[PDB]
Amino acid sequence: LKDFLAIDDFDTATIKTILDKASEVKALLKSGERNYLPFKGKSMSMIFAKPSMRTRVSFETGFFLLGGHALYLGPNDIQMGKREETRDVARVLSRYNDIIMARVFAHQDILDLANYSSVPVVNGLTDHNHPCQIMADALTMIEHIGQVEGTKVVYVGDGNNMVHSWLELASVIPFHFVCACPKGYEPDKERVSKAKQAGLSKIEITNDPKEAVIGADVVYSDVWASMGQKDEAEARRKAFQGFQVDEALMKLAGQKAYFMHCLPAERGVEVTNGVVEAPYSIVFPQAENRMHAQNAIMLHLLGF
Amino acid sequence: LKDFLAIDDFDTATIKTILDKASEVKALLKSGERNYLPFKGKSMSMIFAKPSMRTRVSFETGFFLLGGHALYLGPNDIQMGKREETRDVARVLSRYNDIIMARVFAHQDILDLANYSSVPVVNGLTDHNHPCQIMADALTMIEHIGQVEGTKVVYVGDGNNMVHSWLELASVIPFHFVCACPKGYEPDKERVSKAKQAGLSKIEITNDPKEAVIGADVVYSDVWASMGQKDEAEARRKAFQGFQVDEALMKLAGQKAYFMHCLPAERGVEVTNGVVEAPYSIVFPQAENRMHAQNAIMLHLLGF
Amino acid sequence: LKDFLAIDDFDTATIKTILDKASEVKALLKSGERNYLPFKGKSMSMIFAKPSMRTRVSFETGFFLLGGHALYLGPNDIQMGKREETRDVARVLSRYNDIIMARVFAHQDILDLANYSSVPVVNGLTDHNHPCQIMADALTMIEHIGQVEGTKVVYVGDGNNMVHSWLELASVIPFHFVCACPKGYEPDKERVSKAKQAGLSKIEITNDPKEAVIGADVVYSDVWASMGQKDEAEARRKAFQGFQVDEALMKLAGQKAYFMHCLPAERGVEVTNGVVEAPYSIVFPQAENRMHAQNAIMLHLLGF
Ligand SMILES: NCCC[C@H](N)C(=O)O
Ligand SMILES: NCCC[C@H](N)C(=O)O
Ligand SMILES: NCCC[C@H](N)C(=O)O
Ligand SMILES: NCCC[C@H](N)C(=O)O
Ligand code: NA
Ligand code: NA
Ligand code: NA
Ligand code: NA
Repeated sequence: LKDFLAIDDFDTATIKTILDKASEVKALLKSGERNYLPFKGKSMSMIFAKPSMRTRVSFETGFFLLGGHALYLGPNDIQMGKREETRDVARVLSRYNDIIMARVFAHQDILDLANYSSVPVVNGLTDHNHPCQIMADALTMIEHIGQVEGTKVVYVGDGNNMVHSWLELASVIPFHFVCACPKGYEPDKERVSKAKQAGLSKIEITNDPKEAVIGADVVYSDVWASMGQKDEAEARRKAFQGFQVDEALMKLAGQKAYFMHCLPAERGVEVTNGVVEAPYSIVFPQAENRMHAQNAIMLHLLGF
Repeated sequence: LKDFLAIDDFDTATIKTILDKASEVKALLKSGERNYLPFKGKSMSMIFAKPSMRTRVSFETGFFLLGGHALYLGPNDIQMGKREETRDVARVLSRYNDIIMARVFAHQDILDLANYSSVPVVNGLTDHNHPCQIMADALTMIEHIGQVEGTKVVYVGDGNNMVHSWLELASVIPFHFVCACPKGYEPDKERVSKAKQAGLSKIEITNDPKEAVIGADVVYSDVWASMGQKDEAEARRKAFQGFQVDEALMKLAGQKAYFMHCLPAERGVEVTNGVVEAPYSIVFPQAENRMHAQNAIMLHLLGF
Repeated sequence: LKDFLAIDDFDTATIKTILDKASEVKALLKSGERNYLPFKGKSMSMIFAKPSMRTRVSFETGFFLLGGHALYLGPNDIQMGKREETRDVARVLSRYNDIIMARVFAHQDILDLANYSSVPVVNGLTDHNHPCQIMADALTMIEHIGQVEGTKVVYVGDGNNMVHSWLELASVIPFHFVCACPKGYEPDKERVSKAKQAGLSKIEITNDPKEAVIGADVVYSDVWASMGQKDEAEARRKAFQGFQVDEALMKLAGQKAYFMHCLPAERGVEVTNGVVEAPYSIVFPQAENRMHAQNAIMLHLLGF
C-alpha cells in the first residue's frame, strides 16, 4: 500500500514491524548520533487545514533529523478547497515532492489526495481519525507496559477521531478496548463494527465511566469539543457531566493505570490539573513518541 | 543584469542559455542525482504578499535540492511596503541572505526591492507580470512541440500579468502570439508596443476567440479575476461570456493544439473540466517545470 | 545558566567572551567558509507572537549557516498562553528540539517557558526587554567605535523594553547611559536601580533630549507605539513633541555621534529620513549584527 491513512489498512505483522523500527531509530537518535540520513535529497509537503504544534513540529523535526526537508503549507497558504481542488493540489505536489502529509477536515479530502497523488500520503489528522497519534500511543504503551497485546485501554469522553484510530489498532492487535461516552456521542457504528469483524479484540461501548475504568492499563482522554466544533462546547459540558477524568476516577481505575491524553488538554474540562501532572501521567513521553512513530511510518512508506 | 524581473530584460541568447540549462539540471534531478549542491551554504528569503502553492513549493523545494535554505515570509510576516518601507527591507535582507524572491501587488514594489538590494532579486509574480511562469511555459513547449520559434500561441481570457510575460517572451523569441480578450480587458498598450518594437514576433489583440485559436500550437487560459481583483469576479463572469475554453473551442483550434493554464484553474468559469483533463492538456507537466526553469534562473543570477 | 533571558543574568567576562566569539564566527562566515557546522543535527523551535523580519530572518538564517534547522511557529500556529498553556508547550517542544527561541508579550511567559523547558530558551523580545538586540548593538559599537567601555549612549524616546536592555548592558560594561524620555514615560524604576546597584555605569533619566545628546557616541531611537484609545493617542502625540531625532538634534549631539535604531523605522514620526540615510547612520550594519550576536549566544548556550 502506498499511503498511511488508517492503521488497519495494514496487517498485524506490518504494524508490528513499523513499531519495532520506531524503537530502533528512536534509540539511534537518543544515542546522540546524527549520521543516519536516509531522507537526504527528499522533500515532504505538509498541508495543514488548521494550526498545529505536535503534528507540525514532530513531522518537520523528524524529517530534518533523517536528512530531508519538510515544507509547511498553512491554511491560508494554498487554500485547498477554496482556491484549488484537492485533485489538482495532489497532482502538482506529486511532481515537486517525495511524500505529502495532510491534516484536513472531511476525511474524503484525504482519500482524494491519496487517490490523485503518485507519491505516498500520510494522514496528520482528519475529522474521522488520527492514525499517527495512536501509532505513537502504541509505542508509548510498549515502552511503559511492555506490550499492547492483552492490555485494557479505557477511553473516556467523546466518541471521536481518536476513538476511531483506537478501533483501528484494536483491529490489528488483540487487546481490550472500552469507550465510555455519553449517550448520543458514540463512535461511528461502521467503525466499531469493522473492529469487531477483525475478531482480535474485546470492544465495548458504555455510558458508565466509573465502572469502565476498573482494571485499566490506560485511561485515555481528549477534548469534548474537537477542532472544527468549538462552538458546541457549552451543550457538550452539560452532556458530559460525570465524564471528567479526575483523581477519584484514576483511583477507581487502580494502581496499574497510566493516564494518557493526545493533547492539547483543557484542565478543568475533560481532565483535572492533578491528573495531568500525576506520576502515572505519561502525556509528555506520549507527545515525544509522535516523532519516533511517524519517522518509522515515513521510512516504511518510502521503501526503507 | 543582477535581477530577474522581466524576461526581455535579457537578450535572446541569454534566455536560450537559461532554458538549455533548465533541461540539463532537470535531467540531473530526474536521474536521481542528489549530490549536485551548488547552493550549499546559501539562503534565499521568499516574500509573499499573496497565496501560493506552485511558486512557493517550486522555489523552496528547488533551492533545497540544490543545497540551500529558502525562508518563507508570508503575507503577515514582514508586510513589505506597509509595516516597513521596501528600501529598508531590501537593505536588511541583503545583509542576511544571498538572493530574494518576491511576490507583490504593485510592480513598483518589486522594482524598489531590486534597486535597493545588493543581492539578486527574482520576481515571483506581480500585478504587472509573471516571468518565471512563462519561462517554465517555454521549457514545456520545447519539450512537447520541440521549440518556441515559429509557433502560434493563443491566450484566451483577461489581458493580465500572464499576457504581459507572454509579450516579454515574444520580445526575445520569434513566434506568433495572439491575445483574445473581451473589449475593455486588453493588456497594457505600452507592453504590447514594447513587444512590437523588438520586431521578432507577430502580435495580435482580438476580441474573437473562435477565430483566434485556429491553427494554435497552444491555447492558454487563466482566471478571469486575478488575485487582488476577486471583488470583480461576478462582473467579469458576465463580461467574459464567449471566452470559456471548452471542448468546442479546442476542436476549432485543431489537432496540434495543446492546452496550457498557469493554474489554479476554476472549472466552469474560464475552462471546462473536460479541457483540463483532456489528453492534449499539459497543465501538470507545465506546473512541474516551474521548479526546473526557476532553478536555472537562480543558477544564472548567482554566477553558475 | 541554561537560558538567555536578560544580558545581566551573565557576568562581565561571559558577556565579553560572547561578543568576542560573535566577531570570530562573523569573520569566518564573511570569508565565505561554509564548512563550520557545529549545529549539525540540531533543531530550534521559534515561537512568535507577532510579525517579525529582523528576529525571524536572523535566527533562521544563522541557525542554518551553522548547520541546524529552525522551525517557524507563527502567531496562529500555537498560541502559547492561549490555546495551550506555556508549561505544556515547554515540555513538548523540549522533547523534540535542542533549543527554543520565543518572542512573547508578558515577560512572565518567557520565564515560564524557561522554567518548564529542559533545553535552553532564548528571549527574542518581550514587553519587558530585548537582550539579543542590545547584544547586536554592542557588537556594532565595538566595530564602529572600538569598544563599549567609556562611551556615551543616549536613547531618545519611551522608557521601554529597549531601554531596559540598555540598562542590562550598563550593569555588565562600564559606560554612560542616558534615557531622554517624556515626563511620565520613564523606564521601570526597579530596572534603573538594578543597573545602578552594579556600580559600573553612569545612569541618567532626563526629559531634555537637546541637552542629553551633547557629546554622545550613540543617539538611539525606536518604534513608536500606536494607541488603543484615540484621545490617549493624541495625548501621547503631544507628550512626544520634541523627541523626534532630526538633523538638528544630531548636530547638537556632535561629530562623534552615530545614529542607531533597532527598526522598523517610521520616517516623520520618531526620526526623519535625513537622519536614517545620513553618513553617521549605522542602522543596516546594526540590523545585520542581530545574526552574528545571536549565533554567538546560541553557541554559548549549547556548550560551544
Ligand atoms: N549504529 C549507528 C550509530 C550512530 C551513528 N554515529 C549516527 O551517526 O547515527
Ligand atoms: N491534537 C489532537 C486532536 C484530536 C482532537 N479530537 C481534535 O480533533 O481536535
Ligand atoms: N498562479 C498564477 C497567477 C496568475 C493570475 N493572473 C493572478 O495574478 O492571480
Ligand atoms: N523591532 C523593535 C522591537 C522593540 C520595540 N520597542 C517593540 O517593542 O516593538
Ligand atoms: Na495532533
Ligand atoms: Na504562480
Ligand atoms: Na463583481
Ligand atoms: Na526585533
